[PDB]
Amino acid sequence: ASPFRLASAGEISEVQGILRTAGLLGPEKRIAYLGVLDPARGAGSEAEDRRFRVFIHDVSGARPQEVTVSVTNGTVISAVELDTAATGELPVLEEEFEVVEQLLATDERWLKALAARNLDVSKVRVAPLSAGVFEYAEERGRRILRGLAFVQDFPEDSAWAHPVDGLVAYVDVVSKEVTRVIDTGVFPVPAEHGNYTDPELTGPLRTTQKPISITQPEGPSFTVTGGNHIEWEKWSLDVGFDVREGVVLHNIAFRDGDRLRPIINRASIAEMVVPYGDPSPIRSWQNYFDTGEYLVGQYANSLELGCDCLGDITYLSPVISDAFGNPREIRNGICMHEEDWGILAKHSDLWSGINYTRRNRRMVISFFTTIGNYDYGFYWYLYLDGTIEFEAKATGVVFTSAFPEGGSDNISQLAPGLGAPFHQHIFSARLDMAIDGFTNRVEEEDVVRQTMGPGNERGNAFSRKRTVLTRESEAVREADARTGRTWIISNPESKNRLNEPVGYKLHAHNQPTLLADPGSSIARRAAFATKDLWVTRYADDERYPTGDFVNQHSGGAGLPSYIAQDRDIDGQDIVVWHTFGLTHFPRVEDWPIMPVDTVGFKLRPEGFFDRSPVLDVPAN
Amino acid sequence: ASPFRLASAGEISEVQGILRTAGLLGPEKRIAYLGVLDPARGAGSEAEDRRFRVFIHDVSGARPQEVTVSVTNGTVISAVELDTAATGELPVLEEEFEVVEQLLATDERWLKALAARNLDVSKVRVAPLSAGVFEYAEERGRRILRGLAFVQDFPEDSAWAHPVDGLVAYVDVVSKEVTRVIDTGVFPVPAEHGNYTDPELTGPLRTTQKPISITQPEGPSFTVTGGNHIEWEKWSLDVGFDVREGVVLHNIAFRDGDRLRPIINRASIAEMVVPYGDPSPIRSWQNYFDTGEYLVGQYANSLELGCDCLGDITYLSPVISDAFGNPREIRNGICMHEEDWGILAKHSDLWSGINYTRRNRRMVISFFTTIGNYDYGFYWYLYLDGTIEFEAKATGVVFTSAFPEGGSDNISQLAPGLGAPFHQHIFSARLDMAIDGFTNRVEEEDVVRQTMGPGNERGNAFSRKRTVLTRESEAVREADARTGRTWIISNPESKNRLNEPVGYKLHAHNQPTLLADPGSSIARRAAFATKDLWVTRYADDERYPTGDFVNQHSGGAGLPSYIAQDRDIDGQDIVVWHTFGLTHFPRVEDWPIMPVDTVGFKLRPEGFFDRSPVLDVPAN
Ligand SMILES: O=CCc1ccccc1
Ligand SMILES: O=CCc1ccccc1
Ligand SMILES: [Cu+2]
Ligand SMILES: [Cu+2]
Ligand code: NA
Ligand code: NA
Repeated sequence: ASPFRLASAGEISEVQGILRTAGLLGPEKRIAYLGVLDPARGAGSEAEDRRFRVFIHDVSGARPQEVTVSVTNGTVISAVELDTAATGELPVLEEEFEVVEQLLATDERWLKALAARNLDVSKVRVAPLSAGVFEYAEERGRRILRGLAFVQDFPEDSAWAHPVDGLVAYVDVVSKEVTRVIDTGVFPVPAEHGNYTDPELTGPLRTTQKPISITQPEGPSFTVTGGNHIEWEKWSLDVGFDVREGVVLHNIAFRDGDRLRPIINRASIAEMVVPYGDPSPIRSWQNYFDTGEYLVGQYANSLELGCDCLGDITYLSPVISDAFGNPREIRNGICMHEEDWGILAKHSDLWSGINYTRRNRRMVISFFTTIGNYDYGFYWYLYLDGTIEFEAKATGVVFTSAFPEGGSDNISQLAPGLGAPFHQHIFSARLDMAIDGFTNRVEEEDVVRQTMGPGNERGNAFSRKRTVLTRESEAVREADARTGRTWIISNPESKNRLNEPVGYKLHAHNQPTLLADPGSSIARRAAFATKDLWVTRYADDERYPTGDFVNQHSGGAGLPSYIAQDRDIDGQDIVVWHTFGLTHFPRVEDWPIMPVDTVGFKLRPEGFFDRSPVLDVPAN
Repeated sequence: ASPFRLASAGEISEVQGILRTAGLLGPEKRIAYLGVLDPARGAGSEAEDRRFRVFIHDVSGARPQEVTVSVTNGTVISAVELDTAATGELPVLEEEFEVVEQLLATDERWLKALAARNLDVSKVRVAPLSAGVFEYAEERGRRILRGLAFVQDFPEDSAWAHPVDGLVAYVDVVSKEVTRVIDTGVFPVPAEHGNYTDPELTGPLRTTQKPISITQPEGPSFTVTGGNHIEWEKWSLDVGFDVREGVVLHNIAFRDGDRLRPIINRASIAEMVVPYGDPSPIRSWQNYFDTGEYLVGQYANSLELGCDCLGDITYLSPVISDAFGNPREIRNGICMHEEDWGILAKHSDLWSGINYTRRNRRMVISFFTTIGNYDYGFYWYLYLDGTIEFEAKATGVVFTSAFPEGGSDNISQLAPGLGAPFHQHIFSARLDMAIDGFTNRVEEEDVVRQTMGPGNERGNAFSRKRTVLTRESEAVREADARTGRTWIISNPESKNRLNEPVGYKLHAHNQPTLLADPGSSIARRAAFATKDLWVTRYADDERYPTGDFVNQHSGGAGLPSYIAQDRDIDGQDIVVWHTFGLTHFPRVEDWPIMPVDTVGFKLRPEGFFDRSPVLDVPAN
């Protein structure tokens, strides 16, 4: 009966029925996004209203619509036509992936470029890449994809090893028109294959690895009820799934004694952007918002027992809508399991004679998505001791180019003739906090160094300082690894037994933020990425750090516009937005398939409990 | 037959026999350190000479000696008397732990302080704390310990919950004399107990945790030969053990094809210091060099199957010398096992139709040491993909004090009346590199941001810059998280197939370095801790970043004196010294026993291989 339950196939079908009857799902309509809306603040009525938000695209040139539907009442609640030149285009459709290649295959300019390189059109794959917003006035209000070409020598060939450099095309995917073909020069197509399953490349497979068996002879320690409600080692939460964001965590709480204490109301990765650092006009426009433009949840993989998730796995199979409103199951799309995590606490005491050891464990909730060449695993971890951690695992195939003869300052050489442009992978975590309830505040904590002198005669003292962020206009913060900077989210109205406000400390990895020039298109469209930490006052419609319609939006929406309201955040319902990412200078070892690299953040209790919360863990 | 084999009990016994016969092990002598010496550079003779270094203390006031012995030839090679006022005192002896408490228990000044607090002398434990070097001229050349008192209410009581603040004493442990008793005022002894095994404190133990079984039905994938030689998934190395440093890794190499490629010649944690940040004269002198003053390897725990190390565990039981030269086995002192480590690489390709997933694993080598209230686990990890990682796990009981009425800028309150002074845990890793051999160099790599303009019209480009460190005087480097700073160790004479020098990249955690005032005693004695990275030219006698005799040494020895030689390090036999640590502001959740916190570093291949080295890993 939970309002945070996953969408069902029947709910999807009812939504389609409602849209159809209203005249909103004609044969030229496509659903570009469908997702359930969270309950509004003040769900204490239990007047459950399951509401869905829908973005409806029109393949015939008519204006798209944003529609809110109530499956509970069977009505359309609102339906607005969108001026996409103003508010941005709808996310890319899966069915548009193929359209770029097919439109180019008949264009005489495209064929002339390929013929000059002696490339058979039937072998040339064209990547469907989001356009961004640059200097081409004719693209305003048109639905544009850009195309970069890769040669497949045979149908099982990895095309990424054969980029066609010096060539790019722009396609209006609604009017079905090739607006520009730009050929800046011929580059050799790199010839080596990158087929990581070819025995000629792998050599004989290792015969030395022996199996690691992980079993739980009595079953797992967590329980799932109502489909998506988890109880594990005093943790309680609901696992949601949204086609744009992927796995979403709701109602994260910890049972401390007889009392259920909230910690986080909603946690998600609300955006992720991959900006490229190559100034070549072939690629200098290239910035993919995997979450906002492509929707990472709709590309979630089906996870295989023993290969993707090892041990005693409980799966969730979330349901999403296809372009026509039909329900589709992502079978085994979410893995859940607990893992041993080494030593939790240990002490051998010289004076009492007591030897004490306890083991740690963590609950893992994860999914894996594939968007073109990239593959990303999203991992949420809950530990016995109250720690919450997020980890992104980046793998797949790096995006390639030619390596220019005579080298490059912005591209790594991976193989003869083959390059990999520098780029970043930048994530935005949206943490709707509820530390013991909704009256929360954020403090910036810095280490303080002290000078030798009176009161510090031996020059050993050091301290810390905490600065309360009181208004949104001062709540845009930068990392400072040197001063050990962290941020504490506390509840000034909830004190622990020492009469200090309860809190959680955010520990960042302090990786570089957005490197692009502050005057660039990408710095305006991904403004969230230029700073490590933002705090806003909660509001229903402030969901994404980039705004609702990221595709071809000209910039400024999202966080910079929210914080301009300068709302009070000192002991209020607040949301923490944390930017974190990887700066990727590709190495030879990343080729022809990338070993996983990771980045993340974590939150640890900071006087939330009255003492260690793991005193009641038994010996193994 | 390996010269890197662990010391045997027979070797220890022969060393004792040799010292005895030479007149160097009389009844008033104590062995304060005994360890095998690594082979000198140029072991290509195989003229194996097992040599041992010994520090010999004299409990009667005679000068201690440093002695080098050859078990291979059965002779004393050299024996030097030490002027400890000049070169420093010998490390603390285990048998001196009890002496501080016993000398104080008869001192009238100590008894007067305790009587004023109504404390029964028989209940008062006195921690044996290293003295450092401060303003007390009478301590120069005397062997001093300082004492801080803790009350045990009964023999199984945790004394740490009952610190006796405002009282400290200094003891000359050779002449058996209490030199000073300082009573700065009475503080209430905190009354709450901290007995983490008391049911009244733990409550009923959890009954919800279900077992995780980790087995290897076919055995582990690694092999151990010659006692301590490891072969695992193309890795090769020898596991050494030294009573001062603990686990030492020798000859780390990777089998790439038919060729054994060196990477690291010797890896160890060569020093670790815990400076305290409380300016109270009771504690402002407090800085423990766990490695240099106490010798962390001699306090290694015996690790229990199922509790400390879980899975298919292979143990090493290293042998050390007791104070009289007898061999003592540390049973099950080192755990070795492989662990599953999630996804190694994954891609589902839209164009080839190939779905690819491989799992990662890591080889774990670990030990756990206990020095007083602190417990530390040292973990070395080898991954399938060439990554080497170190992780320190800090746990145990925090060092306590009274919490002053009216608060403190330098102490955290843990319980009513009970405080925990701020401190750091700072480690020094000594990495004797051998990237494809001994001609190595270090480059500092920074991200470079570029301005929008000609050649970068869209303002998206970014780059990187590498600076070669050519002489020791420029090879003292600071972290810069903001510019993504890392360090690359390469071999300019060994190129990969793209004609670039092979290399490994050091990724630091960029935590704060030593916070103390640069003019402080601790900043001079732990100079290594003030900077993140040092590079020296290799030399046999340059083993520790603090010098050979850390106890009561007045400062300057070690790294600052080494680098003053300003030797060439551009393509030479070099050693990387990396400083890393935790800055610990204790939280309520750290009490009464600390959940593990971690810090570390890692090294990843940087064009060392000609492509991903894990293409030959099979599917699970
Ligand atoms: O992440 C988006 C870049 C991309 C998208 C689709 C195919 C290839 C590359
Ligand atoms: O790490 C050394 C501090 C210490 C040493 C021995 C007993 C208690 C505390
Ligand atoms: Cu990347
Ligand atoms: Cu600590
Ligand atoms: Na909130
Ligand atoms: Na070296």
